[PDB]
Amino acid sequence: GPVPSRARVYTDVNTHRPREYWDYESHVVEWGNQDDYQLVRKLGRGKYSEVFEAINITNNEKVVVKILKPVKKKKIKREIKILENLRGGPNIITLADIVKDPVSRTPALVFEHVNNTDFKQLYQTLTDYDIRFYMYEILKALDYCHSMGIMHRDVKPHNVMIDHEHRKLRLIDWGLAEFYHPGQEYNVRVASRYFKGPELLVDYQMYDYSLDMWSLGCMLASMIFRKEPFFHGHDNYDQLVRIAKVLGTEDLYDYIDKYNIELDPRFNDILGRHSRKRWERFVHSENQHLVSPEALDFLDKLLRYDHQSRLTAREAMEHPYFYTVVKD
Ligand SMILES: N#C/C(=C\c1ccc(O)c([N+](=O)[O-])c1)C(=O)Nc1nnc(Br)s1
Repeated sequence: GPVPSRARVYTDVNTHRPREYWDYESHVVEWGNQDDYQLVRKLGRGKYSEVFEAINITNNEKVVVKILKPVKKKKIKREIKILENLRGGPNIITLADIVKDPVSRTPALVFEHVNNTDFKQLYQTLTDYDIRFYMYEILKALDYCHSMGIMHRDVKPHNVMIDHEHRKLRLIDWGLAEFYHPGQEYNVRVASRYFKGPELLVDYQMYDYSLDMWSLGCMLASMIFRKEPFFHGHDNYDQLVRIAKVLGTEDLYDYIDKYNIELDPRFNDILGRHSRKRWERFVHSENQHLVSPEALDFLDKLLRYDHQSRLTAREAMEHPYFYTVVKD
């Protein structure tokens, strides 16, 4: 069978936390007053919720209301419990309230409002300094949730809110987040295609926080190289091929061999043989201002097939890539 894997950090966080911390199914939602919030405008719709700008009329503060679509009590309470567990952590979106929506017959999560800069505008305008700064801010959030026994499992630009005016960043949409329990097999149908780690694409279920670092590397690659998304697979199979055309097939085989994973035989006539490439080949005159030796080495250390070999969030924050970023 497949060789087991454990996280190299924060392995036992949920073991030594009380059961109530990770046993989200037993969590008792403390409900607020649904009439406290008047919806102002629909901000977006996902697979699992609709998101509204709202005013909390009790404090006259803008908030954001995420009305969940119907899905099972555990997945709702999973997100709720995780948000409550992480509340107050660096750059974690703050769950302010939970109300019962009377129309959807579902929970509505109330969050702090982040005046988020247009995502298109941000990718087009972020400087080298800004990318490092915000990467560091994301790493704070990721190290925090990882240190709290939680993997986000959906790290992607759309889940990173940035109020660029205040240089404020929030990691949002914890609806896919899970508690990391050593030895637990997880759903590999997480993350958006372009940010799925190799572990997901080869159906290796015993993954951990390091999944988020792959996704984070995909974001970093897309930013410094100005290629959105960086690994642009047409489906989950082509996604792995796109990755193998950069990281090479020999290390992909090393990876699946280490974990006694077998590729889907459908890869046999689409995968091919690929050398590992040097990151410099993605540098060109339109992205070179965003590229440095530090950027490439940092990216190189995030985008490993082997989830056990990627930088942890904490190690990532040690990287010389961030030496230039002003520390508060
Ligand atoms: N989407 C969104 C927003 C917040 C949010 C918070 C937690 C959360 O879990 C989710 N989620 O799941 O999609 C979303 C938001 O605040 N969007 C805005 N767009 N313009 C302005 Br101004 S705010």
